[PDB]
Amino acid sequence: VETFERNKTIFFPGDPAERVYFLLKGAVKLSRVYEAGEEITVALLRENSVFGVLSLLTGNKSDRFYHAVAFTPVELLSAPIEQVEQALKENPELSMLMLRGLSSRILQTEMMIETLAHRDMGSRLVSFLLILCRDFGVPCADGITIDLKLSHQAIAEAIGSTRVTVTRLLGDLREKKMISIHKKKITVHKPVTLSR
DNA sequence: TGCAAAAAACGCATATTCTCTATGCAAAAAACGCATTAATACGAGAATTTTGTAGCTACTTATACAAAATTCAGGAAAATTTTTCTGTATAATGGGAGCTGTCACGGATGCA
Repeated sequence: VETFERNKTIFFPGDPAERVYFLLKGAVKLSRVYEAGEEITVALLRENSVFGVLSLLTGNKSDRFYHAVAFTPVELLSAPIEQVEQALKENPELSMLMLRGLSSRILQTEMMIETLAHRDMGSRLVSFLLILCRDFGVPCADGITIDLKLSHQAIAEAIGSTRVTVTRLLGDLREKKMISIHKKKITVHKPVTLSR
């Protein structure tokens, strides 16, 4: 079942990602692209949604122009336009799910979309951490734990910080012990805290 | 089977007369004018007022030292398999396997 780790290349320029990526699990992201570039988690998929997104544009040869990779050993299918094909033509069985797919990944980002559009990025970080680091693990070191080990330059890549939102922002959070270098727990003791 | 010929029909004498072509009536449409009212637009007033421009200020980042806390490449033991070397003590005493049906040529020797 289609199952992808980090440090990869999943979409490309031009992809045929039509026949389903069919993402089932990750805790992770659609990096996108286009020309100016920014292959950013310009969407996401954790466990519980599914691709089939620009794969369902003009379809198997649209102008499919993204590129994504994980940090999770993503989980995602072993079939072609069949399980979807049911889902597409023969009914709304997983047709509503097809629509849901967009409303479960595009619209998922849509929320982060009206929120990533803020001045300081710390907000986007706190939001992101409010949903993920908190929930699907236990708020360990100093509170709503980073729910994994990543990097302090994570922000430096997530949003593309320039060794600036790093040590400075970290500094602030080091001052309010809402951080934990150890196993990258880095976090407020309480979810509401930085969520204000 | 030639007509001469008669009576009734079928053709030159008008009543009838009745579709017929022909003007004045009349009734209600219509449209034109008296026109009235109201509404569509001009005049003034000062009110909001957004945009356009300056300086201050907060965020954001350009950059210069380097061993962060972690990755990796050899170095040198084992660990087990495998490899090479050395050794095991009655008697044992000359080796099989086809060539024998090709025609013709060119030296090269042996053999009296």
